Amino acid sequence: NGLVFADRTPHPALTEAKHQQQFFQFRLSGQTIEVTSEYLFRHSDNELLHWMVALDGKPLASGEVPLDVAPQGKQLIELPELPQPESAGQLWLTVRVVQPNATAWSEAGHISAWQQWRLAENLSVTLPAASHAIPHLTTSEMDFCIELGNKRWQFNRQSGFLSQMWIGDKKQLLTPLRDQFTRAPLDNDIGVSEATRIDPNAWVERWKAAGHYQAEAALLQCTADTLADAVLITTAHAWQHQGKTLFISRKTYRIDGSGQMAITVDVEVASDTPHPARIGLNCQLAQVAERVNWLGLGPQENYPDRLTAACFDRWDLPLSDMYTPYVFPSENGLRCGTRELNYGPHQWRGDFQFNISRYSQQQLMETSHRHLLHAEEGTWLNIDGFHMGIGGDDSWSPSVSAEFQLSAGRYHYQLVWCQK
Amino acid sequence: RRDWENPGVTQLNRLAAHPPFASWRNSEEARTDRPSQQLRSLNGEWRFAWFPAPEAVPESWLECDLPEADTVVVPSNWQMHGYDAPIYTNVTYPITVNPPFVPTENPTGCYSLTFNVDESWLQEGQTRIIFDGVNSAFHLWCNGRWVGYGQDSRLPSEFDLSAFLRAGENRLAVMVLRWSDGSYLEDQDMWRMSGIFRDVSLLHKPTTQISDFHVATRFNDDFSRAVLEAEVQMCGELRDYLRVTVSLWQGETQVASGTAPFGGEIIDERGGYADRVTLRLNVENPKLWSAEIPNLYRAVVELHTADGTLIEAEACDVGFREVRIENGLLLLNGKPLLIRGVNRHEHHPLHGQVMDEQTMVQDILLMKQNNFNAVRCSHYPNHPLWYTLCDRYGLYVVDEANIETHGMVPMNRLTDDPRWLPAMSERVTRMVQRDRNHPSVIIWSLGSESGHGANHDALYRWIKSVDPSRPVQYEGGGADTTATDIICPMYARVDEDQPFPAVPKWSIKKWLSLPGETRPLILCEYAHAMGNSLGGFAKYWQAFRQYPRLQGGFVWDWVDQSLIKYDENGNPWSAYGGDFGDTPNDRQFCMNGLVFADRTPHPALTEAKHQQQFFQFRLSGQTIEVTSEYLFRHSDNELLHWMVALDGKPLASGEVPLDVAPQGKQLIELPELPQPESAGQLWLTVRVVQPNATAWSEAGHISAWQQWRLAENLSVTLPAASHAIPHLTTSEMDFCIELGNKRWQFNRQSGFLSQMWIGDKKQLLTPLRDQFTRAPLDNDIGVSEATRIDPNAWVERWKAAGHYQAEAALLQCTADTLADAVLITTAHAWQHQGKTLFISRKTYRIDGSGQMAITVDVEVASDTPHPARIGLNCQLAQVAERVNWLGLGPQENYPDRLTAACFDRWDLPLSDMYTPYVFPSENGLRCGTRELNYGPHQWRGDFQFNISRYSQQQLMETSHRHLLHAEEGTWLNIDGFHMGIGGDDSWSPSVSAEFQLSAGRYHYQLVWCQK
Ligand SMILES: [Mg+2]
Ligand SMILES: [Mg+2]
Ligand code: NA
Ligand code: NA
Ligand code: NA
Ligand code: NA
Repeated sequence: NGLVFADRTPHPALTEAKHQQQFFQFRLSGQTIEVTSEYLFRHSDNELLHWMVALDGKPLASGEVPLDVAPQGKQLIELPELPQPESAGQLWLTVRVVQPNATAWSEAGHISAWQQWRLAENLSVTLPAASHAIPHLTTSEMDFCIELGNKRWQFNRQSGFLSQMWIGDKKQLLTPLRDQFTRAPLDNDIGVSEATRIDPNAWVERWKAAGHYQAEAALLQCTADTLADAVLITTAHAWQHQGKTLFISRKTYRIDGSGQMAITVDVEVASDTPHPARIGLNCQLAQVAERVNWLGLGPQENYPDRLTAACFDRWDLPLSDMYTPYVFPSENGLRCGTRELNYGPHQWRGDFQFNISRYSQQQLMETSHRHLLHAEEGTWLNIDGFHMGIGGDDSWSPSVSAEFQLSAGRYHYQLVWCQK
Repeated sequence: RRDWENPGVTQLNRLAAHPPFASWRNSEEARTDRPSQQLRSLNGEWRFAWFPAPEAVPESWLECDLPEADTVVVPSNWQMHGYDAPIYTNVTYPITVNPPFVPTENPTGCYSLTFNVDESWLQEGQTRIIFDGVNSAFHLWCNGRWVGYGQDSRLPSEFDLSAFLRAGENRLAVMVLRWSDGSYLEDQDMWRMSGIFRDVSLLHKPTTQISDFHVATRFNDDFSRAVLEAEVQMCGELRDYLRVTVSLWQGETQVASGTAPFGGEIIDERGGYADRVTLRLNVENPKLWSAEIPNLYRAVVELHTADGTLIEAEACDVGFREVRIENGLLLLNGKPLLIRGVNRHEHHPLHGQVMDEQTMVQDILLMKQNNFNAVRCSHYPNHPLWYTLCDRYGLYVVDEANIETHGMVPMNRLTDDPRWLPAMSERVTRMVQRDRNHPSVIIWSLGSESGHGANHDALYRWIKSVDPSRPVQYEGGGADTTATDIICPMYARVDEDQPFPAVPKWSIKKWLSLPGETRPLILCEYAHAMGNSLGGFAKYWQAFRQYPRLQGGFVWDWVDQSLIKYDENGNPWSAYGGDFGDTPNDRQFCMNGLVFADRTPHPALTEAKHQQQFFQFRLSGQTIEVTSEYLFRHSDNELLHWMVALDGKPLASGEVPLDVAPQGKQLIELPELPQPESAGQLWLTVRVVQPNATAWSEAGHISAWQQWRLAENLSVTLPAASHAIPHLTTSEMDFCIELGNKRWQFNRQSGFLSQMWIGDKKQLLTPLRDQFTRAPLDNDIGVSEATRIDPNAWVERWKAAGHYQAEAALLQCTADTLADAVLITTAHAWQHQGKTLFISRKTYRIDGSGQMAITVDVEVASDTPHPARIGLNCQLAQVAERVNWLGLGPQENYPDRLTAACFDRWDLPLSDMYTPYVFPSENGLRCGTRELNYGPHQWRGDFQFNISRYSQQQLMETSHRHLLHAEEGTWLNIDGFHMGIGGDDSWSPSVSAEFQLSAGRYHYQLVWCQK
């Protein structure tokens, strides 16, 4: 039940705790920073404020201002004229309180508090770069096949999913890109439930009995259409359990002459089914890259109800840091609020949540101890437009709050898949 | 002598205050409340003359009627006869702030009446005159001789006229002043009027008389036994044969009666009150009074000779009820109250501030019909008949002193001055003296918006001395000062703190628990109902029900203070601040009601009714749990009516007898429902219907309701294969699709659907375009004006960023020919001065069955103030008579105000889709709509919509509702996403974050087809 593993290695949770327990709170108005000290006795005589402003990951201006705040007091730091760039993107302010001297309990340059605001945002008006190449559609009895240069996308007309991709004569997928509405149950998902004594109130059980896990995707529609400069694949599936329709995915795949596959997903969720753990897609890739590089909330693991700690910026990590070694294996390593994910040759754009690792949800849910986990061929990727909360208030009854349940009934997201 | 400019002089020759008298000479008439020959009305035709100042009134008017004088009805406000303007001003005094001085030009009403007095009235006894309310100060003359002077606009002033009258024809002259030193204490947020606006009457009492009486009822721990304690004062000659009998009547039965001579208990070294007597009556198992059950007895107070001769009889209605705070809670008869209340001014659109029985009853019946149990007399004692009606119909009343000094700087400048204690005391003490016997009155209030002065403490204590049986409340100076038994904030929010210096408005939840604090919290004013408002109301009531010491509040307010004016054609319209040439003024801030001035309900009243229900429902399986939020009554006049409907189509209905004890529960098992194979969404609706009529409701009155989604079956079945194929045509400046008689035109320059055809008949008058703005609600505007901008207000944040003059630049408009469809693809950007505000991306996919699927995806800049809406508008050519929709209804419903709304199939004339708010704005929106029908057109999806004969442009360009002219065809606003309306207050942004359009990226889809 700890914030650290038995060896004193921090759980991702310890950073959320640290961030909420900060002794400095901040307010932003215009370009003034209001710093309130929540100390009762000391002055801020070992504290400094580092500020930096970034445009979608690129630093524009940094600066460090000295902190002289009395206990319970306020300080007003007037920031200099920040540079407004022509360039399209989202400006972010990031401030940090940094302890410049060592203490009995901390190293010099220790970070004690941080906070982010969106500053200005400039929306991209300028058009996509010109393409005169045009993808060619092939229509066989049981396959839709798009082709552009060396790039080959293959949609199975029987199942309805993108079954295979080729860059040259290289297989990109080890399983087909399918929809996912389940997750490997967390400890807050299982509760006190056991295979010998069922607790029907626990999330995992609600999902189980509704057939969320054993759901068979039964295709409804799989057509293809050629446009002036693109191929439009249009699919529709229905995951059913014993006569009951639980989810309905309606997608549109738009490959154009620049090389990029635009995906548009629209999901209907039945009001009288337990809210789904996630609404996104999964695939087993073929590549095994070394570095994950993403633009979004990070760097550590973060979920919708646990993400105040995480900062938006450009994060580059080894693949293995994108997996969280919980002794009891579950869904993990998710990073929220992502606008770009880079893995080997692949790149996904848009606005989503993701986790990436060598471990299938199916394995993580079947494996009771983290040491029994075997690294699989390729890289499992989970991209969710939406992911349920993780809870935590307790662990013996459902603790996910209403605002972090996926109750809406209708969800939409859009993903750009390209190569670089 | 300028008594009107002297706060040390608030009356001359005025008789003591006292509870209502009639001086019955027959005890049986007293018991039954029948009219008394000793109580004459002087209401009727009087002579009136207006002057610019009291210096301008001629000496002869005292003895003789003025020839220029007109005949006018009394009671009346001389402004309603148009002698001068009524002034609507909120905080800022209508006069220069210079106490105790008023303008030298002080509009002056000269009322006079010639009336007849019977000889007998002069032979014996005392004949006094009663002015129930004169505004704001007057001198009285009778037959030329000066009688007296009076102030306090809202309490009665009585004068002994015995030595002045003669048998036959007598003449009253009343010189009424508009402004006086009393004005400084009468600064309520309302119309500023004047005259003899309440009832006038004559009262004959014998020389030996009842001068006062107090009724107190105290109880035992479980209310099985009560003691009624009647205290009686006499005036006149004290002799040993004098007695007082007080008798207590349950309808026609006399349950108890006591008889005693004068001479009270010993109270000090000097003896007792020789002229007083106290009677105790034991009452076993007394029928208890509440708003739920207004059980009333009658106390008859008989002054008589020991050997039986009646001198006089007075009487009142008695309601056995105990009010007390214990352990932080307001208890009525040992049970925790939950105040479903409202603030009610005394307003009539025609008669001004003159109240009448019919209006009063309409109001009460309407309040009870909409689940109100309580009323605050904002902000003055009311017409005496108001309290009688509340006693009988059952409402909890907060009786409030006529003191408001909002305009002062600082707000307590007068109330902290000991020189204004004499003036302020009169106003508190004379209220309590008059109204302390009314069971409906449960709480005394020291006034309104007057800061916190030491005069408030002094007066707080005085009440607690004179009347321990009621709590005292007062909001001034922070809602939790030492002059209040109740935390009574105005417009404190549920969750969001508002940390103003000196006087913060904490979140009500947080306010209860502040260090050392234990008082209950009942908001004196909340959910400001100005125009299209009451968003976030369910929030309050979720809190009231969850937190024991959060014991409800009083909505502001009941009825719009709008007045009727006429035009050149002689047609009526609703008027507000400035519409009488009155200036300075505060415009439409006088209209904050749940109902219009003619007592027609705003849509907001239905959200009040729903949240204030006395029945809660939970569902689990096919089992309904009903919980009663009543404290006293069983649900005797209650049955439950349940119906199941699949997308509007009923499939099973039925009713079950409700027998739920107060605060108890009942379980109701549904019959096994027939599960449909058909695809769609099942909906359960329950209603509490009152089969029997009551004093306040008709047969079959619905008092409570609630909806649940049941099982949902999703549509798997694909659309049928249409054999046809739409023909696409490409010219330089047009894309034209064609199928059958149906035809669409897309303009290549603008990027919008520019025109549509069924046959050779046009369908559109302006093109279908995006809309990210609305005609600003009162909440969006706040206190912002053309000459004094409030940059904080939602309208001003929008204006400044350039939302209303956003110019739509085209970035793409292309056409594509599918297998069985034509696909137009459009993209726009809306910009202001280099900055891109929004970006629109659309596909229109017209298939073989004439159906056009519009898909919209908007990007919104994160640093641009959030939008009011994200949707599409167009001007339809069709003017249809009916609107049919599967959605939330039947009434106007918004994102933060739609809990009362029910999902079903709705059908209404087009005029019902417009809400005639006096100050035009966005209105009529329906949310949760899956399907919309209007003539030939049909739209499907999941959207919000408003459909009217008025453009958002006109509604934003027009100040009054009567100046709105219908445009050609029907304007249609279909919204994928719409912002909250708010209304926690109307002077600061009140829309709660979760109802703001802050997602940055939005997606919705419509299908437009013909049926
Ligand atoms: Mg005076
Ligand atoms: Mg005021
Ligand atoms: Na420092
Ligand atoms: Na409560
Ligand atoms: Na007002
Ligand atoms: Na307007």
